[PDB]
Amino acid sequence: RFQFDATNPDVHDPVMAREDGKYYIFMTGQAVGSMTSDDMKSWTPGRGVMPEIPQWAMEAVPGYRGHTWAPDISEHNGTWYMYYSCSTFGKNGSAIGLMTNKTLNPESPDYKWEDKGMVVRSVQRQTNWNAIDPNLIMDEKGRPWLTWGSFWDGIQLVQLDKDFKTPKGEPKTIARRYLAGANAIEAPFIIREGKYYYLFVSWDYCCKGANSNYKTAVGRSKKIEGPYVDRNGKDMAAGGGEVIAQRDDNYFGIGHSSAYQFDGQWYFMAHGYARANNGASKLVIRKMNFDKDGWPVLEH
Repeated sequence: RFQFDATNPDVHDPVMAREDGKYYIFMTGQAVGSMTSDDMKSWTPGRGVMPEIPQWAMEAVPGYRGHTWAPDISEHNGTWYMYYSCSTFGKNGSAIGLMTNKTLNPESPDYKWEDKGMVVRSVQRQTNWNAIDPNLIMDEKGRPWLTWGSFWDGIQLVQLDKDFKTPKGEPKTIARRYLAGANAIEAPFIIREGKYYYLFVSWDYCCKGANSNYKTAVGRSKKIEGPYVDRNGKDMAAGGGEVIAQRDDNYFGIGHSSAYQFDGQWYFMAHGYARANNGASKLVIRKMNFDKDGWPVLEH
C-alpha cells in the first residue's frame, strides 16, 4: 500500500529555507532530495535538485553516482548557496561541493543551479576528518566560514575566501565527542544569536533504524573560531556539550540538526527515528527559545 503522509514525511539529513511564503526542504537523496510546504506542516515531494550529477564529484569520490548527502542552504545577497556531500558510507574519501541559484522556485525563469565545483575534500588513510556535513556561517564582518565533519578527529572550522568555495588556511578542529574510530560527532550547525555563536552537533549513532541512539548537543562562543563551551565551562573540543534532543517518548534518536528563525521564532529542525514507525526517519521541528542565561531550550 502506497502512502506519503504529508503531515509526517520521511526525511534524512534535512535542511530548510523559505522564499515568497513557501517552505523548501532539502535532504539526502538522488541529486539532493526536495520537499515543499506552504505552511511548514504539509509537505510535497519534489524533483532532485541537481540538474545533472557533476563530473568532478564522480571522479574525486569513487562510488559516488548522484546519491548526495546533507545539503546546506542559505541566502546571501539574493544568491542561494547550496553545499552538498559526496561520499560512501563508513569511509572518508569524501568531497563537499557548492552550487548556486538566483531563486528557489523551479517555475521561475531565473531558476538555474550553477555548480561551482569542489569546496573541500578528505582522502582515505590520510586526512583525519571527513569531508561531509557542511554548514555555511557568516561572521559579524560579513566573511564566510564553513563547518563540516563526521567522526575521525571531529568537527572542522575554516574561513572561506569571498567566493564561498576556496578555504583560506588549513581547518581547525572545533568540537569532539570525547577525550572512523569512536569519535561519534557529526552534522555541525552554527547560528548567531545574541552575544554568542551556538554550535549544534550530533552525537552518537544514526542510521541504525530503531536501534539508533543519535542525539543533539549544543555549546557556545562569543568568537566564531573561539572555544565552544557548555553550561559548565567544558570545551566542545574535549567533549563538552549540552544535550537538547535525545531518546524520547517518540524517538530512539534525534539528530543532524539545523536552526532557523522565522517570524521572530527560532525553530530546531532535525530527523528523528520514530517509534510509531519502528525507526523510520521522520521530520522533527520544535520551537526553540533562549533562556535567561542565553541557552537554547526546546518544546515537547
